[PDB]
Amino acid sequence: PPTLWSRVTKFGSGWGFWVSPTVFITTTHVIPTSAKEFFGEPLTSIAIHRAGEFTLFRFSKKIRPDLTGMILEEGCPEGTVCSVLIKRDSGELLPLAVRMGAIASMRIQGRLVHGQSGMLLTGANAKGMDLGTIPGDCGAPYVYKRANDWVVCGVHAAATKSGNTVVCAVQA
Amino acid sequence: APPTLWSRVTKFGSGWGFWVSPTVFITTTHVIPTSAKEFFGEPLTSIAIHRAGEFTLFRFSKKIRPDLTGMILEEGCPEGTVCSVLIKRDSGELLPLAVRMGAIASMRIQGRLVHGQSGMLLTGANAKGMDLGTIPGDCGAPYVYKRANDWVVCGVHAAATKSGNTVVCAVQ
Ligand SMILES: CNCc1cccc(Cl)c1
Repeated sequence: PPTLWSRVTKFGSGWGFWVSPTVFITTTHVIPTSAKEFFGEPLTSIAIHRAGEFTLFRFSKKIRPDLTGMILEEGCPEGTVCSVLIKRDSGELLPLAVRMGAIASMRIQGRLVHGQSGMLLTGANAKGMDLGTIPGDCGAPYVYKRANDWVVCGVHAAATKSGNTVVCAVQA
Repeated sequence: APPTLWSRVTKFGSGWGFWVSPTVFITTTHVIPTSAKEFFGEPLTSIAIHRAGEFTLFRFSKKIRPDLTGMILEEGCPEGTVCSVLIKRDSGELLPLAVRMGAIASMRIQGRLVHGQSGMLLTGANAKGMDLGTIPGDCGAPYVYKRANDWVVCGVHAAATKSGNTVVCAVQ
């Protein structure tokens, strides 16, 4: 049985997530701007749907036939605790709990980012402990368990260097 | 978590243990093979075993791990401390699970009576199972945290509840 973690894939300047054998999601700003193929498939044959910082790829053949299709939703109810599935180039896996809030345009460092706001639940500092996000983590998925079903509801877009606030980019 | 801490995490019996120094190895009592008379090629004869419930410390009369520096072992940590549990999973994947620590507790978990420092996972809200939580093969994994300039070890993994949200650290 393939774990959720096998779906998290290094991509461009960050990461993305296999929803099904043909559907891959990522953060718009990590996608290469010079490319003729992705994952060995010509761009000719890839449908790209971009909505702000959320991008969905639909391939015309099965790239990951080992996977079953997962539920993808447009964000989650306010107050849902998601996990952000962060992979690091050390080989570390860092699932971090995030309390999700409203859809909003928020001021994060310099910039306006639109998506579902969240607050990390790992406490005061990261302190140099594995407890917060870094810039290279963009495109990591937000997931939660609902009855028996895993749900993916967006991708990591931005975070304040001051610890607390993250933005999850969502579909549509 | 730093490479030197992962280097100390050792496959042992039905779980793990942890090298505090070149001569001192800690583990959870229930993962030790019951018939074993030799450890790291040394007879029992040559080892000082200190057992307190589900905490076991092995002190060797020679240096088994001379590559290592001795580090600090404490008797649990203050309430509110966020620790990492250093868990190794199928394929050089490294899972430093975030846990908020609480009080010393006595519990009944699936007809075992367990005594140690309780904690709650900070990985997600319904953490049951291998992607966001602990599995029985994780017993003996160390609980560590960073204090100013230093890292500390403060116990080893002993148990988790049926729900997976509560864990117990065995302490010296
Ligand atoms: C059920 N939601 C989790 C949570 C996290 C942090 C604070 C509160 Cl009020 C609730």
